[PDB]
Amino acid sequence: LPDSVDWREKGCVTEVKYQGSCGASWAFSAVGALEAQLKLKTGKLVSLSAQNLVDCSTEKYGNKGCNGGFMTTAFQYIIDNKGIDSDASYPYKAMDQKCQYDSKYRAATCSKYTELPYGREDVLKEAVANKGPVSVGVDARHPSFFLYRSGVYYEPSCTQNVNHGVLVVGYGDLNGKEYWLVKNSWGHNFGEEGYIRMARNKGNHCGIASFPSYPEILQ
Ligand SMILES: Cn1c(=O)n(C2CCN(CCCn3nc(-c4ccc(C(F)(F)F)cc4)c4c3CCN(C(=O)c3cnc[nH]3)C4)CC2)c2ccccc21
Repeated sequence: LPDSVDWREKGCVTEVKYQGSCGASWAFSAVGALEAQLKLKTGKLVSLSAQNLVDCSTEKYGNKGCNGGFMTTAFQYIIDNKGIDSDASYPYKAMDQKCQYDSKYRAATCSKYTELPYGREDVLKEAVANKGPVSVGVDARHPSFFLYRSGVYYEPSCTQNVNHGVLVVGYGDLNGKEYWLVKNSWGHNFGEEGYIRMARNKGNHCGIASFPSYPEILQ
């Protein structure tokens, strides 16, 4: 297994997004993970629609749009819906709306998804190295998280009760500190150009490896 990866370097990560007041971090984590698989499969990097997930992957998938939801069930919707629209065709509005999915603008598809075992940072590392970026949840309910600007994030009072969806797009070590490279959905002004490096191999720090999952686009 490699010592560092960074999927941005293989043009598999889209630009950082800005969720704003709507609690759709889950949807941004989901589309992030699938964007990468679409690139690998097709060579084309296209931002997929979070608003589509918010509007259409709803109570039938255990989701509540701007009030929260899960990546796993988002991935199921895309399997069930037999498609997801492009961001360009179904733009993010940071509010709940009627479902406006149109298969004419389908930009990707999803065949299956996998969940990783809880708390297994060795397994998460393997998946990130061998499969692509991985959707995870983190415990982001801490002032130090919102105020993070750079370096390797470590919060002594972090828990493994995750509440905020993000994308693991790499890992590495910086000056002795092992980290995971995490794309967030708070725009470019957050952290390191929209990214946060987070403590790795520090006992499932902030629950980063509590609920990982990733999609696959077959055939
Ligand atoms: C109607 N209907 C549902 O309801 N389902 C459920 C939706 C998700 N469930 C829970 C998954 C586990 N699970 N997933 C998160 C989770 C994942 C990601 C995020 C975020 F998006 F923010 F990233 C937030 C929470 C948390 C947990 C358990 C407790 N949690 C912890 O963090 C924790 C565990 N040990 C210490 N702490 C939160 C299982 C089924 C349905 C599934 C199919 C069809 C219809 C369905």
